[PDB]
Amino acid sequence: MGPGFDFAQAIMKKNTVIARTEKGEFTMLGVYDRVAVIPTHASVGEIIYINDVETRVLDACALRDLTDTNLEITIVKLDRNQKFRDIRHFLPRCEDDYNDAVLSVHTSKFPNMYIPVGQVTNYGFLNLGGTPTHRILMYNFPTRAGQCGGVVTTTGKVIGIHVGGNGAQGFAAMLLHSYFT
Repeated sequence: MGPGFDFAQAIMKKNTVIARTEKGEFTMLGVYDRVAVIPTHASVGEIIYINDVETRVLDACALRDLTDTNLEITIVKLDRNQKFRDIRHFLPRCEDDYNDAVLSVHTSKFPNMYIPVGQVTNYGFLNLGGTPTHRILMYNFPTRAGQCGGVVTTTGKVIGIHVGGNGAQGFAAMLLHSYFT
């Protein structure tokens, strides 16, 4: 509809796959080379399905901050014959608040879905499904099951991936440039 949706669509069309684990179907953001991210609660194993194709996982790292607190991001290196467009230059360097964000989802359940979630707060600490979690972003949108792994963007930045909600608010894990140096 406008330049928020334009940037969101450009990321979705080139930098997303559908990932399936034993815990469900997720939007999966490709960041560079064969490296992608998914919420830690997906429980990535040795094998993952990528666009319904059996794929070996070459490496998987569940990120935690230096206080040993969950960040809810798993970095996955996929045994794929093709690289992602390098989008590391769209990642923020620091924790921040944002205006005018879009949440974009692509799954068998929600194809080509784009949600204008609006203002995004640096929320920080969240007890997510019982698990103390840091670097959470919050938006005042009633996000539903099937949105996990959804990409959060502003015009020109890729700022996080959707990891849950409480029926009134949605929560994303921050993406930072330093995760992918």
